[PDB]
Amino acid sequence: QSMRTECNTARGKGHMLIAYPGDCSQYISCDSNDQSPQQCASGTVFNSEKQRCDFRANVPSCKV
Repeated sequence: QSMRTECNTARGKGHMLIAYPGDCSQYISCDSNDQSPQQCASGTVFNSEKQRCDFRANVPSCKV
């Protein structure tokens, strides 16, 4: 309608696209072939160094 290509210098506010949710993690189910049951309970009784860090590629970080 009316040429408004002059005072269009206020078009620099397109940095508000952080609304993206966190429901895009449906690819962490590779455990089927990436089973990483990190349950190394290596706790030498001569150096109490229990490295039991449950890191199962199918379970949430359960470091023990």
